[PDB]
Amino acid sequence: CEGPDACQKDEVCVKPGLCRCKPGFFGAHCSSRCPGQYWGPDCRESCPCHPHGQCEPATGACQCQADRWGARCEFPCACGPHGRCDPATGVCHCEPGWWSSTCRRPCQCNTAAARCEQATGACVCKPGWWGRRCSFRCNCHGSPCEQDSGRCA
Repeated sequence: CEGPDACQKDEVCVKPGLCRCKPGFFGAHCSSRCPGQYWGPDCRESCPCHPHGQCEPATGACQCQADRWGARCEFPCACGPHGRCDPATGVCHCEPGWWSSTCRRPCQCNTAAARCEQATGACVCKPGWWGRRCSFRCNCHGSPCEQDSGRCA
């Protein structure tokens, strides 16, 4: 891909005797960034998820805006501040201490809870604690135990 078919900087060898602008770029001096609807060398391939998103210039990986999700980043997210949106499904992932599908309700647990269950606010205990709100320590020489009974593991 060299010699008279050589490939000066800011381009890439697409085919062994050819060159095109490096991915994400185009123009007389391979200097302009592709518009969001394109990606790849010389804007030769389509970005499905524009607008409200762009594709990675080289690989084509969809990249939604933060509040967006879907196969085209077409849908907006419902997540509250304490919920990180999932660009594939719209699911809100709650930071520990939050629940509801929007991650807008705070857990009603003691400090030994690792988090709580998104649908119900049910406390999930750090290993070594039990109780409705993970109030109790296990009587199990450090092993974890069953949440309702304290029966060892």
